[PDB]
Amino acid sequence: MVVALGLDFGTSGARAIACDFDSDRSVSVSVTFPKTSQNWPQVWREALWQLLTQIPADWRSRIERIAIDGTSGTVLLCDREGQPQTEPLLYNQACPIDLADLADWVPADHAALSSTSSLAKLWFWQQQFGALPPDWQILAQADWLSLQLHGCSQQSDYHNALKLGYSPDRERFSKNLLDSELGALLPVVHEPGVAIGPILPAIAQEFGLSPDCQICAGTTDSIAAFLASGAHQPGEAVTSLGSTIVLKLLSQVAVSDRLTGVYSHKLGGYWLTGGASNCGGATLRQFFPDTELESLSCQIDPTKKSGLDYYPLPSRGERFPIADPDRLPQLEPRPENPVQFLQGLLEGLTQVETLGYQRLQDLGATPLKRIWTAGGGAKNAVWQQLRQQAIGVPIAIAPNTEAAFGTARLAAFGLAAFHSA
Ligand SMILES: O=C(CO)[C@H](O)[C@H](O)CO
Ligand SMILES: O=C(CO)[C@H](O)[C@H](O)CO
Repeated sequence: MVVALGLDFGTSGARAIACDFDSDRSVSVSVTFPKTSQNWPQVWREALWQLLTQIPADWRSRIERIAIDGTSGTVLLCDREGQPQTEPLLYNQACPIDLADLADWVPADHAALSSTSSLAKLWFWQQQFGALPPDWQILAQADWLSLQLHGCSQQSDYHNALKLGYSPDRERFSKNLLDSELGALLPVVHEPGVAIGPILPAIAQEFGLSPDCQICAGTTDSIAAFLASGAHQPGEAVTSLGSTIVLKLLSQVAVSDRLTGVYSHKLGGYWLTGGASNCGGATLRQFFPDTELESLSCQIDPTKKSGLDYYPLPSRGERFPIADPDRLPQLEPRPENPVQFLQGLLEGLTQVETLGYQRLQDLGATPLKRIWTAGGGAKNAVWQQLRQQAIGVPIAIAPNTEAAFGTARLAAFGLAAFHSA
């Protein structure tokens, strides 16, 4: 019944989606980020006000809850007032630090043990600033942007906080990390979806929002994209068939594998696990454009195996399901008819998804029940036939894939659906 606002801040831009879930009606507005900037916080915040502005007044007067998802790993170093004291470290930027320095702050093989993690970037900043002031704070993109709305400093969610060192399984930072030099900069971690506080009165009156509107705890954009699908039962999974095949499986058990980068986000009483293969649509685009890809797909009969057996790597190295930094793209033997060649490629990608989900299950995750598909290859029915014959479960196109929609659902209902009974 709630009318909720989902704010999505991703890699290339930002999208706002407001939904009346009672009548199931929505409105969506967009803003495109520059290719690069000199003041990214300014870009993000201006994008925030711009998004709020593009939303109709009749909608804004009825928004009761707001949630924000941001890119994972994009952090900001700020004072007490939330003002950036240096350039933000982006999601894709790595830091040349020694992970052994973070050994006594998180358990072994923790997800925060990565050169691109928020914790590694915090330690990074600590190195060049020498001594970070105790009254300062580190804030993920979503954290900072929501801070622009509710004004409560040092507030984050246990999705963004995971790679900062948070342990969602025991729902805490280690006492070693809390009593460390970085502990004073750490945020208070809440569950994604819960109310942090009311919206700032000035902001509410300025943008014609209700002064009783609640600003909720945020999440990451990939998780929000998963939330867009609506899947909330263990064994349900979302497959993203984009440039790279990305699997996300909902399970009752947290599974992990550091060699393949597999970890688990907490999701209510459940866990969202998954992985990412280097194979994907990019390998297909190496041979055919999209139009030719379709033109050939319409001639493929998935019932009869091509006989070919490819591993559709586009380049050097494979992460998931099996880790091999020196594995070759096996796109041989390439045959006569490009139709059966494309069929072979599709069979390869199919095997990638299959081995992926089966491997996820083998690590202890809840057995697969069904697949919701997103990305460019989602509409490919032949590919879907190969997949749904190889996996063993029903496969359908995800009703919604927009991160902003999943974030709007996060604002409206939180993670309440992700519990036993
Ligand atoms: O750049 C992005 C990733 O898609 C943002 O989510 C933006 O909303 C674009 O739609
Ligand atoms: O948040 C991120 C973690 O790599 C990326 O920006 C990506 O957009 C995820 O969907």
